[PDB]
Amino acid sequence: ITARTAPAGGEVRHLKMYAEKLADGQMGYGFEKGKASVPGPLIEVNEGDTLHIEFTNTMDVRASLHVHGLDYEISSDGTAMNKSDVEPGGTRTYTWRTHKPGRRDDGTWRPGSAGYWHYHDHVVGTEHGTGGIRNGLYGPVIVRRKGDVLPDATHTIVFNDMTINNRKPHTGPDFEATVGDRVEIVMITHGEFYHTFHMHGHRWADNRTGILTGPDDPSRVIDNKITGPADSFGFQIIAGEGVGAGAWMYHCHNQSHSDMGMVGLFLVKKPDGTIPGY
Amino acid sequence: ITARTAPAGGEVRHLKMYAEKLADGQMGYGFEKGKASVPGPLIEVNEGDTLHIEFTNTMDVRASLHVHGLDYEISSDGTAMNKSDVEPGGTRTYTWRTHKPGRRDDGTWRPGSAGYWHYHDHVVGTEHGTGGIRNGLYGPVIVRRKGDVLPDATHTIVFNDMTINNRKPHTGPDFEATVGDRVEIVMITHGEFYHTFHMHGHRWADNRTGILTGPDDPSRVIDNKITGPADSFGFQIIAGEGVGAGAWMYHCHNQSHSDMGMVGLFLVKKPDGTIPGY
Amino acid sequence: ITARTAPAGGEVRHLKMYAEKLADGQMGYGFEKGKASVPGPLIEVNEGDTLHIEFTNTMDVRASLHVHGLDYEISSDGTAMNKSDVEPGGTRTYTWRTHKPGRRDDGTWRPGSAGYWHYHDHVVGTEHGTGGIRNGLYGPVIVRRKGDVLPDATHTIVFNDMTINNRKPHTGPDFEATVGDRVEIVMITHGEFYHTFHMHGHRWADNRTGILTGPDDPSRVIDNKITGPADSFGFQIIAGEGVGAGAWMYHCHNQSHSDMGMVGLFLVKKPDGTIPGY
Ligand SMILES: [Cu+2]
Ligand SMILES: [Cu+2]
Ligand SMILES: [Cu+2]
Ligand SMILES: [Cu+2]
Ligand SMILES: [Cu+2]
Ligand SMILES: [Cu+2]
Ligand SMILES: [Cu+2]
Ligand SMILES: [Cu+2]
Ligand SMILES: [Cu+2]
Ligand SMILES: [Cu+2]
Ligand SMILES: [Cu+2]
Ligand SMILES: [Cu+2]
Ligand SMILES: [O-]
Ligand SMILES: [O-]
Ligand SMILES: [O-]
Repeated sequence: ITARTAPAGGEVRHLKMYAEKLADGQMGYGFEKGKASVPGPLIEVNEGDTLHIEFTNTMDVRASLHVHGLDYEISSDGTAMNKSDVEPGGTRTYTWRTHKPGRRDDGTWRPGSAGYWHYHDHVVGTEHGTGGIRNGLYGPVIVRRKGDVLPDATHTIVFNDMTINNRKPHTGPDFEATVGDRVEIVMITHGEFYHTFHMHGHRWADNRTGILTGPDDPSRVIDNKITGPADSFGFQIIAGEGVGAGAWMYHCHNQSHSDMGMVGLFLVKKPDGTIPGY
Repeated sequence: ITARTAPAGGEVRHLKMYAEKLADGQMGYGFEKGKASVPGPLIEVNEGDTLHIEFTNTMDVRASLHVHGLDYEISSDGTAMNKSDVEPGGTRTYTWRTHKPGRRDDGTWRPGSAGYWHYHDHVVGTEHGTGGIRNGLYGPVIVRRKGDVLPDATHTIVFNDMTINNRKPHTGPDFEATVGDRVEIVMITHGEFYHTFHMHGHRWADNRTGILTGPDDPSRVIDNKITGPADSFGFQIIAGEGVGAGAWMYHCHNQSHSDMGMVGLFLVKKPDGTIPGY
Repeated sequence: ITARTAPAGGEVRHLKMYAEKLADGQMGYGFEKGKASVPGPLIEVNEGDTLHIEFTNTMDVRASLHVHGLDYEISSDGTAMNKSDVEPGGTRTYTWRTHKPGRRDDGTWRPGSAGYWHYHDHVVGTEHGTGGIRNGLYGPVIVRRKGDVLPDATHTIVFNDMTINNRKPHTGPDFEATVGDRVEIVMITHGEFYHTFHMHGHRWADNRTGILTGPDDPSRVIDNKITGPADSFGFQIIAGEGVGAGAWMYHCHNQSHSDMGMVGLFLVKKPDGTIPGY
């Protein structure tokens, strides 16, 4: 493999993160005060890293940080129950650990942390973060296993209730690549609805990484993936591979939902920068 | 493997296809004028084939042909956007290509086109084909990989909203096999609801082919599969294997939906043609 | 592998089961009169066993026993249609067989019975057991393959409409383990809704067993699984592995559904019996 690939992990990474009410009513995470996004920033680590997140709640309401998939002690699951949210103005230090796979003493095989995970609020609105997740307190987390191929870029599509990334219907987001780019999608669903994520012209493998190890990988290859609240998958595609450049739609294939605007564009450009048609 | 298996692909195939309003209000595809069906005809090819479809719209409205999974350029994705539908009376030539798997130059592994796919309209009713798909403009596409086991017969069950194959509730379809037949099911969902497809007395592997490579295939074996709009999967079973002949129901296991009528019969006969019970 | 593992099967097992109206209006299955439970008792067998269930309906209404996944002749599919339910006061003898995987004469590979399955009523309320299932006529079935790891304990969570195990919202069930226990979960959905089962602090493999065979298993590793009516999966976890003890929430991650009360606790204790927090 002469493509770039992930290194063995085991570093202790530190991070500042803020919850911030946005002028428009929404709430978002950010790494800097006043640079909050919906989705929140992508956090990426290698199997075996440890992440110390110094989380500061700049909001007038309790708020928390709860993560999927990664190892965390109960002090860091970010629930009101476990005395683990953060009161307004407060600052708490969450710790996410990750681990590689390997045999346990009993001879069984321990799964690693690798995957396409995500984080979100667990206290705003309700004791399950329905308000926070609605207002935009979610973001993607990627844990790489030593060897995973690394992309040219990662984009995060989040189906949150009837929106993509908390955007007005029929407003994307759109994305751009050039034919041949290795594009990584992190696809997260939040809210109370079920969806099917469809991408024109492209397909991935329905497994951990969206990529086939080689000729023996039995994983189904799909281009429509059903998805429900707190589901998260990811994949990599070669932009326009086998199909050329174009304005390739992605959308929820639920007919009412795409009709109601859950649609974006994967704009794959010719090397001259043009998109055929469009 | 003394069963029949798919040959290596690489042919160029031509096809005439028609969209047509049916006397009863629906719309269907067909290979011949006046011989249209809902679901539309099955297109089946081998990885590496190329398919040229001379599509002719015999309807008074714009209509298109959009396919999943297969390689196609943006001129053949059948969206209004990409100037790719077909106006009434018009005739466009869509091209779908397919490719085998193999190593890329970066050493990664490119997935092949093989799968259980489908094609449907993308412009009738809405810019997402909500009307076409509701009326019947959908059909199955099978792409086989060299060596795939070939069935004795394929059948197509489509859960389109609260119907099976656009049939009035509580009216099938029913299918027939003799015990021991290798039956292939192609299972497509369309519309705005989510379903679970259940078959009595039979089970398959939740992977690309519904069939386990052999002793090492980790794929889960299931008899109930959740399924959302534009989801498509397929499998093969041995009719009555281990259970003998009978009127074996298949249905959406959603309790309200099977109540409202999404039920059919897999009628597996003894050699004498009789169904125990029934 | 120095953990306990399932033996090769092939025994002929016998069983008495009862359907029982419960004082509070529900219906339950049991192994003894007056000892019925919702969910019903867990039947567990090895690939190759045969199970003869002497089912006795003690209710004023027709009721049946229909099983997923296992081999059964149409005489024992428990549908009104195939004259296979049981009249009030009646006693039928259902038979479920299971088989191991192996090569067929055509050289294809026949799947084994192994899996996380379930049984439920098929005639109470409607011709599809909608009333039976609503009232609690469902229970889990585990078919083990020779070699499967055996757990320290199994627990069954059933999402039946807006309830867990037919319990009043916000009332568990809760379970307890001690850090390090090998806990098996059998997860079944019933009714008319779709769900996502999430579990704090833990993760399993989305395959047949929830466990990775070793370093080549491509199976996604998840902590949130979408689940529809009559869907059934299972897994094992090491209680608090990598995360220590705590009141570990599990719930439907559907924001409205967990809000409405589909929540339980996985109470993982230290040897003290103490739960940090709680
Ligand atoms: Cu939670
Ligand atoms: Cu949707
Ligand atoms: Cu498409
Ligand atoms: Cu969550
Ligand atoms: Cu589309
Ligand atoms: Cu349904
Ligand atoms: Cu069944
Ligand atoms: Cu489509
Ligand atoms: Cu049934
Ligand atoms: Cu739910
Ligand atoms: Cu969680
Ligand atoms: Cu069932
Ligand atoms: O589509
Ligand atoms: O069933
Ligand atoms: O959560």
